[PDB]
Amino acid sequence: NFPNSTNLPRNPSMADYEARIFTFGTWIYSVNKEQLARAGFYALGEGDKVKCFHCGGGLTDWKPSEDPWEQHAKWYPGCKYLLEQKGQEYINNIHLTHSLEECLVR
Amino acid sequence: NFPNSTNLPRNPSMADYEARIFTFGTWIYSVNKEQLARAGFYALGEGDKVKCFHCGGGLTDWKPSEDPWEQHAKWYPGCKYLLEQKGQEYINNIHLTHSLEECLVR
Ligand SMILES: C[C@H](N)c1nc(C(=O)N2CCC[C@H]2C(=O)N[C@@H](Cc2c[nH]c3ccccc23)C(=O)O)co1
Ligand SMILES: C[C@H](N)c1nc(C(=O)N2CCC[C@H]2C(=O)N[C@@H](Cc2c[nH]c3ccccc23)C(=O)O)co1
Ligand SMILES: [Zn+2]
Ligand SMILES: [Zn+2]
Repeated sequence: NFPNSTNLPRNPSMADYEARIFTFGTWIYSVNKEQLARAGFYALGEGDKVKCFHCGGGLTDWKPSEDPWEQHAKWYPGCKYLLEQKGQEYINNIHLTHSLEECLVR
Repeated sequence: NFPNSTNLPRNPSMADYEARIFTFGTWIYSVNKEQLARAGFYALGEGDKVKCFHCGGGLTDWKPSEDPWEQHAKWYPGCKYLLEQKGQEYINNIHLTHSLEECLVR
């Protein structure tokens, strides 16, 4: 499935913070589930797999120091929800940061 | 001379837009002198040498598509005047952009 770059959430039932927060249950993984819900993610129930209610993008293997919003932007730049909560400034900063990181190592 | 990263302009007499704009005279160079004055620069009177009234930083060899604020940030990141007119968001964007550029080529 391709990313929903529409202004309409792909998964309306997970549009409310609360709704998302509930899908987690006892969260044992490194990243805070509150942060995840705010960043728009709800849990799938297998490993640390989360999915954005709006663009539908998914992430896993959440490392210690890895940020929800940061990753959200990194992998689902077209997500409108992301755009609504952070604005393009933030988003570009993150994309420049990531690309520069990949370059520094290269 | 080192860059003035103080909140007090190094050259108070050039603190007013008008004051700066006047130092140019007939400007023949590529970059717009209005843009330059806004970015805080006043002309020295030799080639396209300009200097920030606040941090005192200087630039020359103004190329066709080269921006005052962009360059100001590139070479005088510590300038408080710069910080006051653009905010850190903008400034980081520019620094990430420049560094990533230097990396892409490398
Ligand atoms: C933040 C973390 N380090 C991180 N995760 C990811 C990440 O999952 N990505 C990057 C874009 C693609 C995705 C990924 O590989 N998923 C795999 C496996 C998978 C199948 N169903 C789901 C549902 C939810 C998450 C993953 C997943 C795929 O084939 O779709 C990048 O950084
Ligand atoms: C925007 C343009 N491409 C550009 N200019 C510059 C630029 O001048 N720099 C970068 C930081 C240092 C400065 C520079 O080299 N000046 C020379 C020559 C010089 C002597 N007196 C003055 C007064 C005003 C400007 C230059 C200058 C130096 O030794 O101080 C970078 O990009
Ligand atoms: Zn999303
Ligand atoms: Zn300055």
